Order: sequence, then structure tokens, then C-alpha cells
Amino acid sequence: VPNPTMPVKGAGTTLWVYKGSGDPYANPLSDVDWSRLAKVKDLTPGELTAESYDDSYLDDEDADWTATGQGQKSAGDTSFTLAWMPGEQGQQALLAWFNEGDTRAYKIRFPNGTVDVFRGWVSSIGKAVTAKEVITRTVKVTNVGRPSMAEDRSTVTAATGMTVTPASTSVVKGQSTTLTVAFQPEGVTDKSFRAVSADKTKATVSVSGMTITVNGVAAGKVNIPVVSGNGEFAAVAEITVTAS
Amino acid sequence: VPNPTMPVKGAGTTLWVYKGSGDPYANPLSDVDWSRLAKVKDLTPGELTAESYDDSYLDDEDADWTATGQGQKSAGDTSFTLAWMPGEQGQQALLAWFNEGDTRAYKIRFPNGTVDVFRGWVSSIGKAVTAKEVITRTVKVTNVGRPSMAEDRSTVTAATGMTVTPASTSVVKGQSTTLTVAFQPEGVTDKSFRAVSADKTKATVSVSGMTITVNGVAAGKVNIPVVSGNGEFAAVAEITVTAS
Repeated sequence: VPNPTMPVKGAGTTLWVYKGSGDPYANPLSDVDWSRLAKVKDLTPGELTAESYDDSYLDDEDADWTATGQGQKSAGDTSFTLAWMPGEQGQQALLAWFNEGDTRAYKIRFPNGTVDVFRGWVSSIGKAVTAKEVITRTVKVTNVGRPSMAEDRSTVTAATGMTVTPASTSVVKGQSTTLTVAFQPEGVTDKSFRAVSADKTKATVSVSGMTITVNGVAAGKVNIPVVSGNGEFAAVAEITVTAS
Repeated sequence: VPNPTMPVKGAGTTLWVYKGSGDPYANPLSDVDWSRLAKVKDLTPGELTAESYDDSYLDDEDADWTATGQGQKSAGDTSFTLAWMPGEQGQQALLAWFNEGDTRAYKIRFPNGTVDVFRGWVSSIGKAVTAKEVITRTVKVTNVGRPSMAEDRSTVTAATGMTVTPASTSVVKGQSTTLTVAFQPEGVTDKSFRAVSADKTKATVSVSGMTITVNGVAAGKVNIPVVSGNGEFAAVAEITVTAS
């Protein structure tokens, strides 16, 4: 249904903030580590500007028409307003973002399956109080550097497939096992994943660079879950830890 | 069309340096043995100046005022800033010209069909570096000897080429006749004139558009004298005005 080659109605646009380490420009589609800014009243995204540079010389033949070229770009100052919920986790993060000069990344997800990623710092934090109307928080972000517009990405293989091949065998104290994940839906992939531990008593899971290691801290039988990105696909494995 | 007798807008002025072995002042118009200095950001021609000489004596009758005469003339220094292109010929030649200290000739070609040619040595080589702005090499050349201005190779024509043909008719009240003047001794002339009546009562005169206009305010025979320049040439017109 989402067609990036056809106009969209604009309803359903969503705002996220990247509260983590790594490259937000790498995999903007995966909502892992992105915190949602819910209840957005309205949003005016930033404008990609460009300054003018004079390229005229005295020796130039004739000067009847001006000659100019592109200069610096300086794309920034995107603003929005959302319902004021001070006690909600995600707005306190916004206030902390304002209270220091941190230049964080934020993304806008459009109903046609496209994402625009910007990086900037909060330059205006305000409010509007009036009766018979929800109190609104107004925010403005000055962007720095080059954004990653939706027109930079054009392939999106959509994946649609993943499985798990675990050891599913015994585990000894002080010895850790490794489980594998197949994320090759016909080769090309554009999605990451994560894994968890059910109890954090019998076993612990370390995830990095597709390497997933289960260590049997305590004996017993535990289940290791895996969730791919936003949660489109999941998997469950079983690991047994022996006392001897 | 270039016109030395009318002001020009200065855009398109070019700078050249002599790489030949002949006489630079011989034929400045031809660009045969000349190298262009392209991408000239701006130019400042050298200013001619002559110091003062005290021409007073003890036995000079009156002293309440100072008596001075023209002293030794100097051609000043011409300073031009042009875009920095170190890999192109013309800037390497300029650097060598500054480096080995010889007195070379250069010329400025205005958008007039004229040219001002100087001789001098480079007394300054500079550079300006700043982001968002082109790197500019700044050069100052101290001029020596006598410069050859564009006024040196101008030509004046005084071949006695004034002819005056009047209306030679009967003009009426409320209507004005015209009188034509030819100033083409082979087509070229730089001398003007002045035309007026003899009594300013029978007819009122007005010169404009290289033409004479006579208004027949009063009937009778009126005389219109015309004198060219400093009284070398003249003409007399007779105009008859009728009652109607």
C-alpha cells in the first residue's frame, strides 16, 4: 500500500529521537534505539537552503546579467508542537537534550515508508497555555551538517525472512555457547536485530556483530528470544545448563 | 561600439603583460606579443604625480603668496588582485617577473578601444586565504619612466569641414524651420559650434540635435550667425518671416 512513487496524504507521520550510539544514518528503518515522540500536534520540517556566491570578475566580458553560484547550504531550523506531557518518558529526554548543547539525531517517518534523518540541537523550547485547548509544547531544532533525505535511499529490499540455528544443547559452568541467526532473505538485507534473556539467572546473552553468545551462569533450562529490528520477526531458542 | 568620446562602464577591462622583444609603445593595440592575465578580481591603475618645486627668491617683489612649479613626475604603482591559479601560465610568468627583478612592460585594455601601457617592476606579491571565498593573489607593480596614456595615441581632425544649409524659405508665425550643418571632412571631426540670431526679435533661435531651429515670432528679414570653435569658421543665414 505505501507507494513512494505516488503522493501521500501526510497523516501518520511520526517523529523519533536516536537515544544511542552508532550511526543513525546507517539503518534509519529499524526503530531499535529510536524513542517515539507521540501525540504530535503539527510539524514543519527543515528547509534545505543554499547561499549565493558572486562569481563575477572585472575582466569578464559584459556584466549585463548577474553571474552567481551555489555557496554554503545551512539546512536547519525544523519546528514542531505536541501535546504537553511532562511526566512522559520521551519529553524529559527532550528537555535534557535542550539543557545541554548535545547535537542528537532525529528522524521523521512518512506514511509511504520513507524516512528523513536530521542531526541538530534544540534551539527553542516553549509552551502555549489556553483554556478549552490542550496545553502544547513547541520545539525547534537547528540542524547541523548534511541530512539524510528519503531521496538518498532508493533500493529497500524489504527482507521478509529470518530464522535461528542455535546449539540447543548442554552448557557447562564457565563455558559459553554460540547461536547463529539466518538473516538472508535472498541475499540483500537492510535490517538489524537484537536478543534478550528470559531470566538473567541461568544464562546471559551477549550480542555484537551477529555473534550471539549464551553463558550458563546457573544450571537449568532457559529460553533465549530474538527480535529483528522494530519487531517484525522474532525467534525463540532453548538452552540447557548442566551443573557438572 | 566603443566610443572614446563617451563615458564607458569599465566592465570587461583586461590586463596584459609584454612577453615580446620589440617596442611595447609601438603598437599597443595589437595583442601579438602579449600574455593575458585572466580572472582579474579588481584593478587600480597607477596614479601620475609630480612633486612641488619652490620657485621663490629673496629679491622677489611680492611674497604674500607662495610661488611653486611642477617638479619630478612619477607614475605611481598599479595594484591588481586576481584569482590565484598557480598551475597556469601567466601567474608563473608574473612570479618570475617579480623574482628576477627586471623592468617589464604591461598594458590595460579598457572597453573603449584604447589602451594604457606602463613599464615597471613588481614590488609586492600577496595572497588572501579565507573559507567561502576564492583565494586571490594580490600584485603591486611600481612603474618607472614615462607612461604612454591612451591620450597619447588619440587623433584630432580639424580639416575645415563645416557647411551650413538653412531652410532658405518663408516661415510663418507659430511654426519653426530647421537648418542643417555638416561636419564631415571625410566623416571625422571633433569640433563644435554655436548658432544664434542677430537681433532675437524677428526670429528666436535654438540649437539642438546638431541642428538649428528658427521660430518666426515677427515678420521681416532676420540674420542668424553661426561660429565654429574659436572663430576659425563661420556662416550667415537669412530667414524671411511672413505675416501669417
